[PDB]
Amino acid sequence: MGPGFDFAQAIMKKNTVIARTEKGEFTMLGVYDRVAVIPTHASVGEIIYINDVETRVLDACALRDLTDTNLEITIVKLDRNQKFRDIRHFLPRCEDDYNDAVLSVHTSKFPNMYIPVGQVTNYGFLNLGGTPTHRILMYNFPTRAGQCGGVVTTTGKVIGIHVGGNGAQGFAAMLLHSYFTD
Ligand SMILES: NS(=O)(=O)c1ccc2ncsc2c1
Repeated sequence: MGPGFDFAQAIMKKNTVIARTEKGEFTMLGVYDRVAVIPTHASVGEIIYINDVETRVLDACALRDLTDTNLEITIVKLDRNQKFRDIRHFLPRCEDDYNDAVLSVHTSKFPNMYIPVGQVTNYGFLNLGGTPTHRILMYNFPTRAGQCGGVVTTTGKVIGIHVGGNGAQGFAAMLLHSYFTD
């Protein structure tokens, strides 16, 4: 309906797939080549399903910062026969706050779902299901089950992936350009 949903849609239509692990279905964001991200609580193994295709996991890394604290991002390299459109130029380089964010989800249940979550705060520390976690973004939408992996964008930037909620707020792990240098 506006430039926010326009950018969100462009990212969803080319750079997402439906990942399925032993812990169910997830919005998975493809970043470049065969490299994608998913919440660490997805518990990626040796094998994953991508758009309902048995796919070997060539590598999987659950990111932590240099304080040895969880970031709740798992970077996955997929044994896929096709490369993602490279979107690393849409990743912010620094931790920051944002206005007018959209949280975008695509599953079998929730296809083509776009939520205007509004103002985003650099929240920082969060105790996420008992795990100390850093670089958390917070927004004031009562998000729900099946929205995890959801992509958070602003007009111009892909800023994080949805990793949880407390019924009043939602929380995203930051995506930083430095995570995907090669
Ligand atoms: N993205 S936008 O805000 O410029 C916009 C608004 C209304 C509209 N109606 C049809 S196409 C279209 C685009």
